[PDB]
Amino acid sequence: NAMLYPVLTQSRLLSDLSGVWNFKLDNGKGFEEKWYEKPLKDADTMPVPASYNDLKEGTDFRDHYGWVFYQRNISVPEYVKSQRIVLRCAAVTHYAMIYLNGKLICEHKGGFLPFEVELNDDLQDGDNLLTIAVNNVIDYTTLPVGGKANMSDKPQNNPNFDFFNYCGITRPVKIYTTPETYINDITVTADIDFTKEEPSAVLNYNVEIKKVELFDEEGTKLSETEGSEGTFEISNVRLWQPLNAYLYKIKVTAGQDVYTLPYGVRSVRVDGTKFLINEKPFYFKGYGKHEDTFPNGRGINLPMNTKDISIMKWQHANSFRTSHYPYSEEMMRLCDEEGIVVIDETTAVGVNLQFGGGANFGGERIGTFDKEHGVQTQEHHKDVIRDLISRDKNHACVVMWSIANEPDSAAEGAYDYFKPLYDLARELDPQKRPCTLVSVQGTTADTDCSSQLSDVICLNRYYGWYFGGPDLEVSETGLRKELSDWGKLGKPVMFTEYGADTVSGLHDTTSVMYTEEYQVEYYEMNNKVFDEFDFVVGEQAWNFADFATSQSLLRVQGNKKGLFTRDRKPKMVAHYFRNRWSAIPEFGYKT
Amino acid sequence: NAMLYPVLTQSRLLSDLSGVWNFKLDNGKGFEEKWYEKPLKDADTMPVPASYNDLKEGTDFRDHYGWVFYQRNISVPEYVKSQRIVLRCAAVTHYAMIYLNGKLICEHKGGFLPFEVELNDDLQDGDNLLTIAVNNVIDYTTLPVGGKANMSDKPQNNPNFDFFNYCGITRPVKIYTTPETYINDITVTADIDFTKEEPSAVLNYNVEIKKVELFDEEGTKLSETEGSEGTFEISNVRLWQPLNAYLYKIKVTAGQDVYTLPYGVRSVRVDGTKFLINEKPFYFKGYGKHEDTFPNGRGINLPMNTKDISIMKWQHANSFRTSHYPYSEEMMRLCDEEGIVVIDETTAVGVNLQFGGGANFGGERIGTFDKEHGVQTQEHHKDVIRDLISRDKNHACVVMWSIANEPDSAAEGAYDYFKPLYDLARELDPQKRPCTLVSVQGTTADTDCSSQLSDVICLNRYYGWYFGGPDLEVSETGLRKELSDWGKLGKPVMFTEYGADTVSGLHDTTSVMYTEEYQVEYYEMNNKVFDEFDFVVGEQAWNFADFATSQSLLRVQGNKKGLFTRDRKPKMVAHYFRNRWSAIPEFGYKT
Amino acid sequence: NAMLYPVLTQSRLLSDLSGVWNFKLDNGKGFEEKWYEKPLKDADTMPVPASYNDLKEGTDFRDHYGWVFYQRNISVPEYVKSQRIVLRCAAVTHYAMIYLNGKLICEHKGGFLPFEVELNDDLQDGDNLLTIAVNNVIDYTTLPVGGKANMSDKPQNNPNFDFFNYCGITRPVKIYTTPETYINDITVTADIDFTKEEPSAVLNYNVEIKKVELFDEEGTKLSETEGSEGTFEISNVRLWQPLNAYLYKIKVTAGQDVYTLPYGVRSVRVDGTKFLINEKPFYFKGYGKHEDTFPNGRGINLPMNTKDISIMKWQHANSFRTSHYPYSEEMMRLCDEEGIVVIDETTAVGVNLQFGGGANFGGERIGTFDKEHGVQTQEHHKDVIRDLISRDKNHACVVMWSIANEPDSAAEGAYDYFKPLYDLARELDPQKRPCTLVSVQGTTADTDCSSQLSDVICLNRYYGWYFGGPDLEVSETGLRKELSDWGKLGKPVMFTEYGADTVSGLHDTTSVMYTEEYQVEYYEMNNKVFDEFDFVVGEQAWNFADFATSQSLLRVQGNKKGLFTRDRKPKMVAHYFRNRWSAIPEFGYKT
Ligand SMILES: O=C(O)[C@H]1O[C@@H](N2CCN(C3=Nc4ccccc4Sc4ccccc43)CC2)[C@H](O)[C@@H](O)[C@@H]1O
Ligand SMILES: O=C(O)[C@H]1O[C@@H](N2CCN(C3=Nc4ccccc4Sc4ccccc43)CC2)[C@H](O)[C@@H](O)[C@@H]1O
Ligand SMILES: O=C(O)[C@H]1O[C@@H](N2CCN(C3=Nc4ccccc4Sc4ccccc43)CC2)[C@H](O)[C@@H](O)[C@@H]1O
Repeated sequence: NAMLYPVLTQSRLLSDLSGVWNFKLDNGKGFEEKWYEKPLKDADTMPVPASYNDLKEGTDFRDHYGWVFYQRNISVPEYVKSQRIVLRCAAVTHYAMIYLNGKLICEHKGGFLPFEVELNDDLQDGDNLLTIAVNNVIDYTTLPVGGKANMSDKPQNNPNFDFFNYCGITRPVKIYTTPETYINDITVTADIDFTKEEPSAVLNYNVEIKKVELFDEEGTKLSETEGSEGTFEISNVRLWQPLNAYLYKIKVTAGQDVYTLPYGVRSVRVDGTKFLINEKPFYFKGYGKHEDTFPNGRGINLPMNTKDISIMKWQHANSFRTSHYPYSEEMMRLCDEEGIVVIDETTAVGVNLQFGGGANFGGERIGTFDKEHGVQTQEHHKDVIRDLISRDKNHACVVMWSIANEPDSAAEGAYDYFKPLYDLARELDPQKRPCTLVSVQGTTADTDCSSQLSDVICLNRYYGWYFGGPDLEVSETGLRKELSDWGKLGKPVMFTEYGADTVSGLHDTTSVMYTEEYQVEYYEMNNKVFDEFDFVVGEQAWNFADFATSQSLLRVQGNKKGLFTRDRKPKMVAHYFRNRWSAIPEFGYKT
Repeated sequence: NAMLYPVLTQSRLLSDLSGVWNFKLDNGKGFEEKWYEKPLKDADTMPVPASYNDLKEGTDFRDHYGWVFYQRNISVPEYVKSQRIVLRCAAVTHYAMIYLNGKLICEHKGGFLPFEVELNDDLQDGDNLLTIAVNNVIDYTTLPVGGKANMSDKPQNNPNFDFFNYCGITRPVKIYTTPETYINDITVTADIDFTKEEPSAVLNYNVEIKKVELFDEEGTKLSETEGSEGTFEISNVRLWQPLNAYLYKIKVTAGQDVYTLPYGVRSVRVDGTKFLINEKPFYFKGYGKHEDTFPNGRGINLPMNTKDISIMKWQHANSFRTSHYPYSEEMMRLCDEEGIVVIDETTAVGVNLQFGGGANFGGERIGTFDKEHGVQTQEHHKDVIRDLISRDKNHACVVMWSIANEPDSAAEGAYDYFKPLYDLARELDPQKRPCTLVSVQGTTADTDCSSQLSDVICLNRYYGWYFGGPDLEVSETGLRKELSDWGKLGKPVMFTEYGADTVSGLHDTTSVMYTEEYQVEYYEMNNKVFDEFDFVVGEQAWNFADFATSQSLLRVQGNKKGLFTRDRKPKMVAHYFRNRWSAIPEFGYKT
Repeated sequence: NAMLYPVLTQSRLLSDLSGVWNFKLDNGKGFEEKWYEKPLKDADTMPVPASYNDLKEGTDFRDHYGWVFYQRNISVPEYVKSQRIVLRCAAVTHYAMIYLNGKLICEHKGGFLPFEVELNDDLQDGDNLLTIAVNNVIDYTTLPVGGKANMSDKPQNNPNFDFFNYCGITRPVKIYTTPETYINDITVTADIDFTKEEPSAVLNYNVEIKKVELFDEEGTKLSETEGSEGTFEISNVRLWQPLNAYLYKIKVTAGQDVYTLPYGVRSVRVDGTKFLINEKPFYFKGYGKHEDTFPNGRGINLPMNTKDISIMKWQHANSFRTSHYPYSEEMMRLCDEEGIVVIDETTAVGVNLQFGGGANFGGERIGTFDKEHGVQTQEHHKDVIRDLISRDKNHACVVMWSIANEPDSAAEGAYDYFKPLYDLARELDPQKRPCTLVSVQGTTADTDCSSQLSDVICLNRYYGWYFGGPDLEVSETGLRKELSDWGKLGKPVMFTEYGADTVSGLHDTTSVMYTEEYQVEYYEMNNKVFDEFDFVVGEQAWNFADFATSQSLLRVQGNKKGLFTRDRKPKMVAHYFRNRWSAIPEFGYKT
């Protein structure tokens, strides 16, 4: 349910278990021989946190099918078993199974959101053998979704999505402590009064448990209130803004336990064809990104996180989307301090069995939401919407939720699949932030169950690449026509993906596809049409940087639609966008 | 003096402070306004650990001169002030100044070796403001050495060495605990009896403090001895080998404190023209490397550390040198588990004022060891040899010490400068491992104070690049002649650097410098001559991968002598070496 | 003396001998064995026209020293010996020696200008063995100048200039015919009357020999005059313009011989700080180029010539300079039709013994114009100014003459060396077009013998590369100061070279030298200062495209200062200039 970001507290420790662990690829005989009971024989080395896929050589290791075993000796002091000892796994991709001294203690499905387990009971005295087994198999029951081919009898994951299936202990595995009665969750909303020309705010609060002090940026304490629930009143409040963050601090002392949380006071609501942040008409400038670096894979990369942010501010972007899964907690906290607008997105990519040849049962092609042969994820999909919104509910950076990336949202079953999730999203988000789903090419205003369920229309369109390339003038005609029609909903339309594979170094004065000149022309065509429609409130390119995918004829050593290379070096287009975004403000570009 | 690697212990905590800290570049008014007393106003963000140089945009930030301020709120629990609270800085580059709540508590010179401070006294109750200031200025008093030009009035570091002056909190800043009477140091040597065809060993031990148990790889406990000093006897001992490591474990319980250490039992001594590991004739296959990745700078990179090791084993290398500074503790422990031969090297690069135009006092060119105007580092140089050997004395991977890289070792003052350091190196190394210094081009057997002080001759030669390029046949003649002469010392000769700048992607059937074909021909010429001399016991290419340097006409976006690119992608030469090293064994290549 | 471009004529044939000839590298015994008498034994193949250097593999072939032998069987019909049979060598680099059936018939020094020989006498009946020997040795007697090192006993050319010493039959070797009394030369000037708002012109003419008809573009015949000398009067004349050429045709029928010549009527004179084409204030937009393509070397490349022109018009350039030698006749005729302003430049590069360490006779460093040990080229230098101006005197494209590229023009002897050449240049150019010399970095207004001899000041400056790089702000200060001072001559100043080596593909958001971002910043800095001075009338970047040079540490597989790669693919800077030159007109940018 509730996962608070572990951070050093007068009440709580925090011991990062990150390092080189023992590691062994599982064969068929891994569990049969209960490798978790005894130290791993003939073991290899593996850093944690990290995707393991690129950290050893050979295709058989990169493309491994199934389980791997991590193992590390753990040891707490007796003088601290007094407090309760929690194990927090920031993320294990995809499915984890945690053993201690040989006994199962936790299982988790879902490889991109945190989970924890309590250790006091089975935590012995001395060096205990911690073993985490990680499974990477994807299918019709996982988010993301594994298919049966590219989007031999040798078992083989086949992603129904266009990124590499990086797995392992993606994010840090820490340990922290907690008074036996402790702060378990905290929720903070903000009603802002833009009536006073010098606006002020009142901050609802509540603390779940099983004394509240407010400070400003510099540590200036300002007010205090007692108890579980209550309120705060701030006048001349410093509003969190895009590219101009301000974080108040919040100290919740309750019993022998105290936790601090940064918070930004910020308004967001949609109003006709206008996305309004602090009651001003916003325009998204940014991109769809990945957690993808070398050689960490999906592994958390704090230096790259900061370098990416620096490149955004250098480029005059203001937002990105957590395509196609929730990002690290550290990244979220970082865009809080840095003032980056996030579109927080779930792991629900590949809910769409039209990709490739799909799957044919009884010779008949199976539809996405066929209830016997199609996707079997809505239960898991709901837990994801639950854990995600619980984890990130307080981040001022989060301005909206993306429930799915390119689902078969114009097919039979789609509305009935997505309605309970949209409902759960608006039910659980204390700030009632707008929800959306990113619509695959092919859908229309009429046919897209997004046209009703979603507060904002988010399109992934590829006119001038997949559709119309290399003829950019013909493709522009296509883009205007489809874009016009979307205006008939009187909702905000924004593009969450559009791009063109571009191999850094390829050029021609008379451009062809894959060259840097073509990439720039492609975006000039699209951006020209975007500017013609005052209900278009955002442009986010795909992708921020080149990233790794499964191999196919259509993937030139990964996805090459980045504006920057995988090591964040600009392509010519990166300087095109920097110059365009320099003349487009965060607020009032449309009005 | 003694720095043991902090790791979770039944007796000791370990709380990694790594994360995004507050950060501010210092102007002239930083200390005058005592920024350490109050939280940093108008502050920026910066991950730790990491070099800060590449993590924000703009030359003024990359090329910053002077101080920067890191700042993080810290907080321990009262239920633990019982134990002593230590702050361990794995490395701060170059000069650190640690404040707590506004009061100085530690200073350190030397940016590549660990130091600690005790916190109990000034560690208050609640959230304490931790501030670390970092200085990057280099000169004639620092190791490495800063010069006065490339190797305006605007203050400017000018490295007297060919890598970029990456600074910041390079390595992790952790906190661990310790019973008020604790294990402060541990030393373990090994006398091995190769008389028994099934060799066995006795392991001297000693514990400095202010119960010893032995286990094997799997945790099998084998023996026990009590007290500070003592011994162990192992028969049919499993010897740590190159590319075939075996680590025993060692559990030292003393009082309420217990620490475990991995140890590999291994022999090393030189014998005429033979470098002998476990009394067998070794041959170094590997490279000189850097701690250099993007965007971490010199910052510790555990995933790359493991990926590098995988590439070595893939390439059939067996060794590298910590050019030109001690590497992270984690890396050292890793080559212990992985069986990689290390040449542990100090920060003593640029002890050589002949680089560039040098410096001219009174119009006369200043010699390196001029006692009034030359280098002023021998005092610091000794502390480095002290801290380094103390830190890494137990690593089986360490096979030798490099006291300096390319000092002016054929100049007046050189012997008198290096003798006390060589002496201190052999005095302090409990295993009496061979010592050397890496000799710059130009020195001869006759003129090099290395010919007497050093157990092994380590050459950085560039015949076919700087010297003779592009004429490889003329250059080969030069290399044979100089290499012949070195054979007259009857000592082991090995090359620690040789290479050719190569821009990945450049090619010609008829090669020119900077192409991949030239790089391969260059190494074919050199390697041919190396094979002609049975006293040559090692080949280590410069460099393992492309890395960043200061800008100059001669540096094509860094140093391009890597066999791999900065993101570890092979150049054609990498496959040349893989194929050559496949047919060269670790032992008996020479005999 | 006079070389008219051979073209099919009712009076004259033209048989192109271009093809695969026999070819043999000369060893020491080539002439001793009179290989020219008998067909080449053990011969190789070689296309003509072409530089031979890159057309076979191996450094010994590329870096060959001395002579090579071309050989082709020739054969004319008897029914045509009636007319006189001429052999025209468009260019042989450097020194040629033409044999026929074994007998010497011609010698030529100078590898970039046409020469001919008459064949009737020694032209037998049947298949005659034509043999051309080509020498590539350069030294203090050749233009360009060969030095004694980079700018073993094994003989070796060492260019005193920064391009590769490509040699062979660079340009076509044709045969044409001629009535025994024939048109040998033609000269046409134009006095233009800009008094009439609808300007008109009178065209002086003269024909040297040993009927004149005028047509317009479409073949419209307009007027006629008889005899050797005479005149033409044209009203409402269509003026040849930059980027808007108009070529009249001219049919000179004299006896049994008739030749046609295209001509553009165009005015050029300098007036204070103004370069005036057709009495309007011109501004050069373009570059310094090379005749350099793969694999032709310096060999003529008509398709690239046209592709280059297309790229100029695409980029909005209007001019280039024939750095550093006269280009092909075909190229000149092409910029006539295309309206490209040419700066016609001689082979006089490397008249400057300060490059490198120079040469030291008697231990004393030899000055450039030292009359016993220095350059010995002024005699040859005059013949070059003679042949060049004779060849290209009628090309409307030629707007100016460059007598030398970067001579030691601020040294003792310089004025006395250049005065007789400047004089000869103005004496021989019927149109009295302005003359200049391109000034190496280091010279000033005061010290440059160009400040007096030259009508226009042409600078090769590298502030922000060689001088000041990577500090572009410091370098800009330097450039303004030197540029200011040049304004004190009240003459037109233009830059004929400025640039920065840039390896296509290298990038950083925070730029370093050799990246594409640095190249663009470099030109932004320079171009900013150029715009501050209304006496600056031209910007020509070095270079149009990457080109081949001798190997050295400072040459990353050739010269990388091109805006385009060697295969004419744009670097990012090419699009920077295209966008800047789009807003700068050909006329009136300054006024
Ligand atoms: O274009 C992109 O790279 C991004 O856009 C979207 N895909 C969704 C699917 N479709 C096409 N893609 C793929 C993807 C993987 C392998 C092969 C293809 S063949 C193809 C052929 C014609 C038209 C379309 C496709 C559109 C692109 C995803 O949301 C995002 O994951 C992906 O990265
Ligand atoms: O060649 C390498 O890249 C490595 O080898 C060694 N240097 C030592 C010095 N010298 C030359 N170098 C440099 C280095 C930096 C800037 C400029 C130069 S100009 C030069 C010109 C002619 C001969 C030699 C040089 C040899 C190389 C160092 O030990 C190691 O730090 C360095 O990385
Ligand atoms: O920069 C360019 O590439 C062009 O500009 C001009 N040279 C003239 C000489 N000098 C430098 N050059 C060279 C050239 C060849 C080899 C090595 C060098 S080291 C150097 C070091 C510091 C300052 C200058 C130089 C200026 C550049 C020529 O006119 C043109 O031939 C050449 O191509």
